[PDB]
Amino acid sequence: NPTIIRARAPLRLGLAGGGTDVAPYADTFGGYVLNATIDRYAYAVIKTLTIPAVRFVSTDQQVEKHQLISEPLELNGTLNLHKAVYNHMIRNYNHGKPIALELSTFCDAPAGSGLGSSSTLVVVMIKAFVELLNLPLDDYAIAQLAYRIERVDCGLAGGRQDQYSATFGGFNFMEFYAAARTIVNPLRIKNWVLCELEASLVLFYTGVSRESAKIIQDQSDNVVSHKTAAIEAMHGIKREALVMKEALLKGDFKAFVASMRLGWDNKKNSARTVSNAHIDEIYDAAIRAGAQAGKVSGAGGGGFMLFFVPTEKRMDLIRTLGEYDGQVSNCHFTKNGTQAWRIAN
Amino acid sequence: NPTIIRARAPLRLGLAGGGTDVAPYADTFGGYVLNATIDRYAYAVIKTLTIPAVRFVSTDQQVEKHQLISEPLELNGTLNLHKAVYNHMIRNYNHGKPIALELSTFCDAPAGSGLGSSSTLVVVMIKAFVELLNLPLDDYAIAQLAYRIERVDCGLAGGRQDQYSATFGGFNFMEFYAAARTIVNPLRIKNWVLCELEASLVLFYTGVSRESAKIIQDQSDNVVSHKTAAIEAMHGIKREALVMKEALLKGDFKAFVASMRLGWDNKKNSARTVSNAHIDEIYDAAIRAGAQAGKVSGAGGGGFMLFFVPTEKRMDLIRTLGEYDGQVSNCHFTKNGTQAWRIAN
Ligand SMILES: [Cl-]
Ligand SMILES: [Cl-]
Ligand SMILES: [Cl-]
Ligand SMILES: [Cl-]
Ligand SMILES: [Cl-]
Ligand SMILES: [Cl-]
Ligand SMILES: [Cl-]
Ligand SMILES: [Cl-]
Ligand SMILES: [Cl-]
Ligand SMILES: [Cl-]
Repeated sequence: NPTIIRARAPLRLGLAGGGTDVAPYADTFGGYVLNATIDRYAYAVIKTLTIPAVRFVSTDQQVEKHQLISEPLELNGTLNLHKAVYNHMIRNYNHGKPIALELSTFCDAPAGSGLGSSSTLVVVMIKAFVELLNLPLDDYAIAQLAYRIERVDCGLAGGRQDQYSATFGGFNFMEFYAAARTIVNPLRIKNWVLCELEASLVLFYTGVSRESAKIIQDQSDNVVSHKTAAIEAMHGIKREALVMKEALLKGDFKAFVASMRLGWDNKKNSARTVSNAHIDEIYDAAIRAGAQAGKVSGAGGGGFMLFFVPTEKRMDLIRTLGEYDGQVSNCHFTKNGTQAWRIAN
Repeated sequence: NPTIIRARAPLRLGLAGGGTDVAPYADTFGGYVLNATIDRYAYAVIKTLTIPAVRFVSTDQQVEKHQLISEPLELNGTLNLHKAVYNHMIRNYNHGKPIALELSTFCDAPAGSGLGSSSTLVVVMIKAFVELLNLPLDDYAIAQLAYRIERVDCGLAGGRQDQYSATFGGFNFMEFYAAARTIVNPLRIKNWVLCELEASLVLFYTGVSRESAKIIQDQSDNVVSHKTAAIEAMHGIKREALVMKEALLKGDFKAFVASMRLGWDNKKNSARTVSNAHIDEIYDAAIRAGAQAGKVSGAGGGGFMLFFVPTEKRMDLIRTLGEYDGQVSNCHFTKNGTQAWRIAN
């Protein structure tokens, strides 16, 4: 009888520091990122098959089907991450002997939403295989493996923060250093601070961003080509991540919003397409309505925005965002990282 | 220096049984309701004032301001629930001596959303006063007090389930009997069942319902005027609440969806405006896309719908709902009931 396994991993809001985790900056100066997992998930499912075949199904419902062969699967550009995860697991834990299965993914947010879905989907595929094969991989190992698969095996350029949020869960302050060295600091935030933060945050989905790869490229170029003003903006991103971390540990909401404002200026000045006329218009309207600070969650150029608003202006801000193109939602944080369960066998 | 208190209480999805908690049915036959709190909240805030005044602010930003007087506040039709909570608390715990404060509310969903916000807002106002005055009210007492304030003091007709979800939190099966007797059964659902359910539910907000008071009136009339077929539909609502409860405890998803389907037919047959052409169109399209069952969350006539969809059809259902008028979201349950925190003093 077939085995059915599912895994999920929470998506994440980038609170501060994003951009300092791009390869040249982190390797040169050290990066800081403060992020927190929310109540939206990426999912993977493994179904063992009774036919000699392997099948891959994606979130946007692309589908590939291959015969069971004893060579690694080619990374031909269709579903490369699915195939690279499968390839690593067969080679390293099944002695190169293929397994007949279907590996499928789905997600509560599309790519370019700014919630780290791309890397979270790699994590959850890994977790589904950890459960299938009973592997002793710890959280650092899962996060590092996800990074290797996406950035090396599949050669996709990007950041370092999303693998860690997806694996560990909760509020984390991450330190990124040269030679793939990362330190995760789980933040033990007081219950009243978490409730006050949730009561003060409004999310707004502005549509899919098509700028992430560009922004990351520009930020990497700032360091390589010595663009002094742009590197200094990045230095500001880094400083304010620490300021925001300490404000949360101290329950200091005045310092939290001051740091988000400074951080948002810095982020916009680090790469040309982080914001635009359309985002700035939403941002200006939110401030007019009573929001104190805000930012694009991910790399920039669209996707989710978050706003900090005092509770007496919250409904006014919700009403105002109603006039603009996008979807309003509340913000609820999750403490758990990636997890798996079984349905058959 | 002023004291600032906030409280929140989670909103709820009606899974089964709704309608059997209307006064004539529950009092005559006994009602059953299965519900579960989600990641959306109603909030109340108390701010002590340094001027001799009392101020009330609502979710839709109505505002009333009164001089500090030693008579109960009149329930003139503007912000009656706010005033009735304040009145009860001053009379019963402050010896009839007024307190200078501002009592404000806000909510993650508007009235008529089908998530129990009206009664949840009464609960959260009560909780804010429990925290202000350090009252020893237990959960049964908070739920009963909320019911009395809304239904008796303020004479607003309605159900019995929302007070209990808002106060207790989590998944509960409630038994409603004559003489205001209610038994709350917290369901201790297995972790894999909760994850599988979340992975299988899609929410869809269709807009504000204006039918709730009408549906509840019609359901109450079915019993009083002996409308045999309509009472029998209500008997079916009740039966299937129990079937669904037991399916969750057993992790039996086949029985869960079969019961939701039967329950939805029953609910539509119990009152004429529970569904309509527009809801049926969304429902039919969801089924076409691969959903197995679904229902309006609250009394009916609009508000939130929920769909059960096998994971392999989830993205297809999300895409399809995209074609219709309303907002798609995931479903994440919360285990905690109402809670409070302090900001100043
Ligand atoms: Cl960031
Ligand atoms: Cl995918
Ligand atoms: Cl994303
Ligand atoms: Cl992202
Ligand atoms: Cl970010
Ligand atoms: Cl119901
Ligand atoms: Cl209100
Ligand atoms: Cl509601
Ligand atoms: Cl409701
Ligand atoms: Cl209901």
